[PDB]
Amino acid sequence: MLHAFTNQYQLSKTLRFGATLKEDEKKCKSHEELKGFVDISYENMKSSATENELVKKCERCYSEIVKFHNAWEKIYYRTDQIAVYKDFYRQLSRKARFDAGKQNSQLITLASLCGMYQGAKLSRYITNYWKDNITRQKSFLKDFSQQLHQYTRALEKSDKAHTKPNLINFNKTFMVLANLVNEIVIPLSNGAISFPNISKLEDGEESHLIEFALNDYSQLSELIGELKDAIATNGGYTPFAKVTLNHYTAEQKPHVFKNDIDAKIRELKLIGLVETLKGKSSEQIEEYFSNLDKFSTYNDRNQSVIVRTQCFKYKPIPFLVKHQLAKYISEPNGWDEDAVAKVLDAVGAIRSPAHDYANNQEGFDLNHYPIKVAFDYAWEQLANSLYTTVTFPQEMCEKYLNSIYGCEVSKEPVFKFYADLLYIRKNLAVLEHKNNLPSNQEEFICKINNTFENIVLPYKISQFETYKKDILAWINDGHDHKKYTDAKQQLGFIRGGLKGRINPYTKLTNEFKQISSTYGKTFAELRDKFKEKNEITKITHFGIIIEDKNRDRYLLASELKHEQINHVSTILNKLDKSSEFITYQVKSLTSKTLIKLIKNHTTKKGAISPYADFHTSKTGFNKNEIEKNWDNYKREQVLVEYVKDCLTDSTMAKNQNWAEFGWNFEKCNSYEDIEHEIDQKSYLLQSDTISKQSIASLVEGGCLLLPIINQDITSKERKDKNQFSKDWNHIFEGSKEFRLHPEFAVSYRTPIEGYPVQKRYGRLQFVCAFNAHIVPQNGEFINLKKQIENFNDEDVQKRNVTEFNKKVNHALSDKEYVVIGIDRGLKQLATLCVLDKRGKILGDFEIYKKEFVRAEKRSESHWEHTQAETRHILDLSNLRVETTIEGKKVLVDQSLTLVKKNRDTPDEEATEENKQKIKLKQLSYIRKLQHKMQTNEQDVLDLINNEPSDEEFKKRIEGLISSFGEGQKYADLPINTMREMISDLQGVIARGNNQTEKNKIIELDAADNLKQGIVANMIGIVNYIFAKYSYKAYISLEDLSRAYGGAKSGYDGRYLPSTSQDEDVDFKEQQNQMLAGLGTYQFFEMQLLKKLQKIQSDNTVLRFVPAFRSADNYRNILRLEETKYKSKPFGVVHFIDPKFTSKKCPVCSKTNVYRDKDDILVCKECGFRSDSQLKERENNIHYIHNGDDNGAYHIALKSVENLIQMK
RNA sequence: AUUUCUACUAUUGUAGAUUGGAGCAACACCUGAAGAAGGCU
RNA sequence: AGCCUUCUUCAGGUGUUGCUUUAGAAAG
DNA sequence: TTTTTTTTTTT
DNA sequence: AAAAAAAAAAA
Ligand SMILES: [Mg+2]
Ligand SMILES: [Mg+2]
Ligand SMILES: [Zn+2]
Repeated sequence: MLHAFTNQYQLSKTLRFGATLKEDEKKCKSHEELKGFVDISYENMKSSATENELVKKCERCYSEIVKFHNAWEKIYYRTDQIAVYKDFYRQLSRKARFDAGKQNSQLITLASLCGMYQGAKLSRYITNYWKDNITRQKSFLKDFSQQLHQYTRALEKSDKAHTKPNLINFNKTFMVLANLVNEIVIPLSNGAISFPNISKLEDGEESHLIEFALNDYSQLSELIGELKDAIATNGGYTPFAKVTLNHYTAEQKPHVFKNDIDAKIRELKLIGLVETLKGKSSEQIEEYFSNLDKFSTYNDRNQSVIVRTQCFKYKPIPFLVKHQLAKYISEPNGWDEDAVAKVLDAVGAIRSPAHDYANNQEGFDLNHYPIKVAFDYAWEQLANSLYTTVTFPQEMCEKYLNSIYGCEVSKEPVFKFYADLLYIRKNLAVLEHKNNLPSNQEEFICKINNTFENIVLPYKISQFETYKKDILAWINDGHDHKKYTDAKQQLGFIRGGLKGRINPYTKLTNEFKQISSTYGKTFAELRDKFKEKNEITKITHFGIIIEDKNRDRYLLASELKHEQINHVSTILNKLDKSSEFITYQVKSLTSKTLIKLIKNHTTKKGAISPYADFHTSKTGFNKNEIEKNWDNYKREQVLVEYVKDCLTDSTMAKNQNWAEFGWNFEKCNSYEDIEHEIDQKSYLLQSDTISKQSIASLVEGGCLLLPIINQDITSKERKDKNQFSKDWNHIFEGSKEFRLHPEFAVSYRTPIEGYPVQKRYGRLQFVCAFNAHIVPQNGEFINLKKQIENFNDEDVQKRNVTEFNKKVNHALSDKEYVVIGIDRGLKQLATLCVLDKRGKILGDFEIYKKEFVRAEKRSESHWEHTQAETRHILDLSNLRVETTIEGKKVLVDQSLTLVKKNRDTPDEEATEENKQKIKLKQLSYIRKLQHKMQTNEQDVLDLINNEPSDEEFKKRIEGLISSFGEGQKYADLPINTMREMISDLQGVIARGNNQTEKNKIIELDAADNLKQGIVANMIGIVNYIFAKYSYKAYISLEDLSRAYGGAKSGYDGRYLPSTSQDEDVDFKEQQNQMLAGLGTYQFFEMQLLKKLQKIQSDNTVLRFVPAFRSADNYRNILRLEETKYKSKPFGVVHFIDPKFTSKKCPVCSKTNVYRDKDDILVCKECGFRSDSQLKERENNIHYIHNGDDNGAYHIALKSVENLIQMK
């Protein structure tokens, strides 16, 4: 029943909030009762916030780091000179894996640590820890120095720009090196490592340690931090802090990913490759790769993806993961690290058949090279040889191409046409050589003429003849250079897409998409989980949430820096139960913590376990069967009862009061049941109180007080209107259903120059990115990791979709549901028709409009809504859901109200239309102009020569830019925007032709934000209509996956193939490319399906489509069968075949119809016309007004008719 | 005016949408280079 | 010797379509 | 039952 | 109507 529509999946959600107070006069003041401390903390945070320059900076930082490393390497073992603070000693005892003991001094000299722990002196653990850090940072110094010297010699010679390393690996190698160096430098500069025994005079023999004890390490710290902040700033946001609200997580160690690393290495079959390839030299590994059968190894799915990759295209292993990986796999296997590094450097060594034939023609073989490499060489050199003598192995190339295609390639009309076009291009290039004209141009003119008159086309190209006439007219008579250049460019576009199109080669390239994607995926995951080893400090701050009497909420976070004192303790000791400010913490527990408590207990003779409080006296603990046999020992009942006893009756359970979580392990007969109970129940929002004097003492001690701000929690009247603010106020009810994750990150965005302080981009914006979790409390819920496991397997995903829509169809079978069909297009971006379950068209939708009403008291100005129309089948293009001032949710047509030409002009009239597809049309025109600025810059600059009028400027654009493809041609061209762009380009070129300034103009504007925002309006409409029918509905969509024919690109005139010609061609993306990147079909699908899986009803999440992550999780699903029409059920959403939805009569169901010039549907076999809307018909067929209405009606009707038979 | 996006208003704002961080793969063009082939003077 | 076109490769930038990983306490 | 054409759109 | 042609479904 209705419980089939509740959510059983755990969901993560990021709720970003502002952390900077806007101080305008048109912004309501908030956070007033701690405003002085907020200002103090903001001044404190503002102080410590921010390829040739980057690498000069990297060289200086590298030299300073090497100097520090060489000096520190001779001093770390000097226990008679080094001392540590007490809190730094406690953190060291955690990090170096020894027991701190009891210390009665505030400054603990390492000479005083003569006590023996587990067979070694206490200071020997510290010295061994520093030696291990020195070794690790020495390795990463070598690794970073290699890349730095490579990229330096690349920049210092102009001839070596092809030798630059990958920038991502350069940045990440420096980040690891910076972490390892900072591990020593930050305590040294903080004073946590000091040299107290130095005041005595030993300058004649101890000058090195005296010099090192004073170096002002804050300078090296600042340089490292500056480079770190430069690297970490992506998208305008720089990471600032990582704050935790659970203080048991503040001293977190890096997570160990050894099982995932081993599994990924096992998937790569990397160990077998190193075994077969070690002992070989570099030329011997090259010979091994040369002797492979490329085609059979490429199609053998049981090979390494590394080997399968190297036999289509050369792809080296990335630098950082290769150096981490060789060191990881060498020492366990008994191998030398240099030998395995030599093996990994030789994988993907790029080799050129043209170069190899140039140097030595004997022993040459095209079978030595990858398929794409040898194909490119053979194809290009065979195409040239049809008209001239070319130094290349002709018979070998012919055999190679014939073996791929199964026919004689040099006789194929496609290859012959390619060779003809290439010969024409060559002779034109001879005639165009302005530096050196030929002395006898008639030879090349006659060559071009004879080549054009002898071309046999392999297929029909309608515009080839006019290109031929333009080129021939310019070379013979010289009429018009513009049409000649356009024809030459279009023949270049024709020639470019001609290569490989004689289906086997397309199949191989489509396979390489998946193969190289798997290769990159696995190496990126391995790189990410190797970097975690050196992520020593993960939590930077410990914080609490503070609330005052006005419900303004703050974050008070203390930095966990190495000092004399404990910071977690200095906050926790200032909380009372009788003070004036409310405080919140997260008290929680996970199975992730439980496994770390279980597996890391030590039961040896001399050791003192950090986890001895968790472990009781029951018999279930066996260290050998926990370390070596965990997956088999965890299914024993003795371990289950031991873990239950540890969770119920241990010292940790009684000190931390785990009885407050309300666990019940009586029905838990497994370890996984215990995990599920802990994950479902272990959350509390712990409320204490703090005083203003305590906050005052903490803020001058270095704590940061940040306000938590969004638009409607800091407004005058503070009703929650966004879903984020409703979620935010739902967290502080303390329920387990909706949780606050204890860990979150703080970032900042520096202001953009040219923006006022009144707008957010002229302001230093701090952002707190809180994470919320939806954990279902009603039964067996499904966690995030299980979801990731299911999304990676397509068969499990198919089974899950099948069972989900089985429950869905059972729930709705006997109810009076409706079917909502949505058509998609360009004239109407979406059209919506609701059908009764017997097929009757439903709908008397009230369509509203807005007027802004100025009030006498100016703060009381508001919008008023009046009903404008009544519509049955809805064009969703210009509609949006609005809440009126009375609180009623209505449908408003945004196009019925005019907007103002200039913003913030209250006394001006509104005169401009507000159609939403015109926005997409204008952005497409802007992107087309930018593309032509990149490729045809002089043709773009010629549009504004003699200061043309708007009409002449329009007709000059039409010879350069193609039309949008819907409506009248060039109907809404953004003339004033485009002319300003061309003027700015002309200004930049006149000021010295700087490339960065040009890139700020000619690079394509992103289309995703605009069409996401436009789609979101229609998604809100569909959610409103779905809620209107009490969620008893099915949604019917077209399966727009197949392209029936070709298209032309929106950027060039370039041909786009069909799905029959290239199996990976999608109709939605072909339509996207035709519109120069402004198609909204897939955005509509993805946003609708993401809306339908997390629908809110005021406290509860309702799920209507199955769980999915990627686009291949709702695509690639089973089809419903034994039905009238083909359909793919995805929950309540059905994807029907789009065939004969627009070309069908609503009355007689015949397909001999046509759409009139006004998009009126006319039937040629029964006289039906959509213009006769006053003649009432059965099933409200007279509601259909267009061909889009007809398409939406038939989209709904196919799903209606197969839902009748299906249930 | 915004956590942010889209459309607005000038209402100490309004309406809808909103899961963030780091990346990987293919394609398009631009910029900096290299190798090869053929051609011109 | 100077230069041109063509093909391929390397690095980056910007777009377009996709796909992963990460997001609660680690002693042999 | 075979076969061709069907989602998009304009001049 | 067209338009470098596959699987679904009209005749
Ligand atoms: Mg449609
Ligand atoms: Mg349509
Ligand atoms: Zn009819």
